[PDB]
Amino acid sequence: DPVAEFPQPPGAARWAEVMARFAARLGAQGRRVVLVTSGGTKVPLEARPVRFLDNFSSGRRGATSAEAFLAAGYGVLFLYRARSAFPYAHRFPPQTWLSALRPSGPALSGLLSLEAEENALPGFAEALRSYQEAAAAGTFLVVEFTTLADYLHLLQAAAQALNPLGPSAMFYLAAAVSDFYVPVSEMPEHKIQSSGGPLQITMKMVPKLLSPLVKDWAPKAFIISFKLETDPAIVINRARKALEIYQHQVVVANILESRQSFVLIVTKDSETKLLLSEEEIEKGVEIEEKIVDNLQSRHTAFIGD
Amino acid sequence: DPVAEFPQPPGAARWAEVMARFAARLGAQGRRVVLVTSGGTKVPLEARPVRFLDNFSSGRRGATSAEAFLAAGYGVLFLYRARSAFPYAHRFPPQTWLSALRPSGPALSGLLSLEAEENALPGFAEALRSYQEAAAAGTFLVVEFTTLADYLHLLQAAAQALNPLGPSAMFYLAAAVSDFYVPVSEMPEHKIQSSGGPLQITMKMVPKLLSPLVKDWAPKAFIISFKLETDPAIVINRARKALEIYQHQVVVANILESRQSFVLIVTKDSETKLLLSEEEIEKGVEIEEKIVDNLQSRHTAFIGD
Ligand SMILES: Nc1ncnc2c1ncn2[C@@H]1O[C@H](COP(=O)(O)OP(=O)(O)NP(=O)(O)O)[C@@H](O)[C@H]1O
Ligand SMILES: Nc1ncnc2c1ncn2[C@@H]1O[C@H](COP(=O)(O)OP(=O)(O)NP(=O)(O)O)[C@@H](O)[C@H]1O
Ligand SMILES: CC(C)(COP(=O)(O)O)[C@@H](O)C(=O)NCCCC(=O)O
Ligand SMILES: CC(C)(COP(=O)(O)O)[C@@H](O)C(=O)NCCCC(=O)O
Ligand SMILES: [Mg+2]
Ligand SMILES: [Mg+2]
Repeated sequence: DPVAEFPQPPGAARWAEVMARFAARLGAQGRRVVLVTSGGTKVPLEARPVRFLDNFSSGRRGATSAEAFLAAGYGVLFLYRARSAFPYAHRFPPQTWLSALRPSGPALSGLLSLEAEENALPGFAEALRSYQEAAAAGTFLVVEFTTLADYLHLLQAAAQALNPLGPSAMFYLAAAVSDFYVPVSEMPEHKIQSSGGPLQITMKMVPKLLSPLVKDWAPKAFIISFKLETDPAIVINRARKALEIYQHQVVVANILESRQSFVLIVTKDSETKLLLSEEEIEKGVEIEEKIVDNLQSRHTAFIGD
Repeated sequence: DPVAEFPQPPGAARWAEVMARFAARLGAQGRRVVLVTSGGTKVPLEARPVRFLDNFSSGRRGATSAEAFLAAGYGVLFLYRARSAFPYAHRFPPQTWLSALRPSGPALSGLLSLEAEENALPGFAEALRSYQEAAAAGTFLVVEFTTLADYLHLLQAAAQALNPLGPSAMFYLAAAVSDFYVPVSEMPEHKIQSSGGPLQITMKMVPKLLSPLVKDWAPKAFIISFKLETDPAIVINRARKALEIYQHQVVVANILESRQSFVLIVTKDSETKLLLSEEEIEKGVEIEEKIVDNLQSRHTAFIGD
């Protein structure tokens, strides 16, 4: 009903079924399942679009969280912005592997052999192994989106898939979702002309689907949202107001500039600081391992009670 | 002067020098040099930005053109949107190589060995080889941008670097450049609130720097622009008007929906259709090889006359 005015992504019915099969198989083994949403959505201004209003998100938080959930034993349904950061691969950009990998001869017997200095691709072998172990166990399903429209439909299909697991399902909503849009009927047909003067656009508020998600689509699930602010004077109050309005369990609050090194875990009655050490930034650890460790422990208590 | 109101990207002075050294070394060997710009720019709406107005461009046209220019003997200065399509690598996304590559043992003597089914990564060895040959010859310099501000400053620094080569330099301007912006003084300081009603924004026209580029920064260079339209009734007229206004040599015209299979090469007095065959889409060829073949031949005639 609120999602009906947005066009469906290609293959939406096929995706919904694939997601339903994934979750039902993992629930049958007794495993917990998390929907990790990651990256930003965009919205068009024209019917044949050449420009988009895009919410900022590299996808690092989501990708790194998916890795940490996989290592903790969860099944992961990874709903992500196409081309944003991908689990295990995101530490090895194109120029790194293009210059490090070298063929060790021509391909013989249908097999290509490659070599690299280990110190040029640190952790590369462990990345390939982790990804391949998850694919083989069937614990990692990837679903791409691009537009706000694609995201809203796929999020509704994922919630339908996870609703049968009751409290064993977790939603980890890290995606940066467009707050404004132009409805299909008010868009010009063709490219906007820059010689036609300043661009004056009014964009309507996107309906906040966290209400129906929590109340109707997945009412028994353990639901975690993120709250992004730029102003440190107001972030706590804004995170608490989110819980009051939407009635879900936890908010992970963060400030744009410090987001890689600090989050605040906010509930209705408490706040917990998670700050990365001097002795932890050296020994390799990422903030997402500490988030996931706090959340899995909370999820255990939620399932048991 | 028109670029002064935009902030400089980090290391702008270091980049300008690196670019100047690249071009001077290639000109000393007698080689032609092309600036390929690729990907889209974005502009912020807030001083601490969480959202951006982004012009659409995958970077495929630019990446594929850089490959074809390298194979034709040019030196290539590749000014590109960070994370958009990268030469040689763009045919092998993360999930393709994550599942295909496997370690053949632990790393011994500091060397990591890997293998893959050749049919899972077709062309992979030839990609590594081409990239490594260009790095070794010093014919390929990569320069990243993200914002409109970063792009405008780096484009001016590249033009300064290529100006000493006179007619042996080519500009191939495929980047999708923001047409509107919000000046530093009219931006709100903090994240815009979605509960505050519809978003109403007026954005000023970005000044068209193709005029000073052609008239002042690189007046002897062979300059090729792109013209993107969505409406096939008007594209030819718009491409001709661009040449009349900016006074450069060639426009590569294209329609959004058919851009992978068709361009029109437009000059002041002629148009040339470049359409990819049935017998060419099978035998592998891309439209950018046919573009580059038409352009290099034109560049020869421009240098000689
Ligand atoms: N502000 C700018 N400075 C430098 N180059 C630009 C700028 N804007 C566009 N370009 C380049 O100019 C060429 C034309 O882009 P295009 O968007 O088709 O036309 P336009 O001149 O921007 N007018 P419009 O159709 O209103 O967008 C392309 O090669 C772009 O890379
Ligand atoms: N329209 C939506 N539908 C579903 N989830 C959303 C939507 N908008 C935001 N979210 C999620 O809601 C949480 C809050 O996002 P955030 O941008 O901090 O607050 P907001 O509710 O959008 N209000 P504001 O601060 O004005 O943007 C995040 O987990 C987002 O993924
Ligand atoms: C800041 C963000 C996007 C993580 O950043 P990144 O994807 O790791 O660059 C994250 O932690 C978060 O706060 N997500 C909710 C964003 C809210 C919105 O604008 O919809
Ligand atoms: C359409 C485009 C961006 C190539 O697309 P893609 O980067 O290959 O997805 C190209 O051929 C082109 O026409 N570039 C000029 C775009 C003009 C603008 O919006 O600034
Ligand atoms: Mg928001
Ligand atoms: Mg334009």
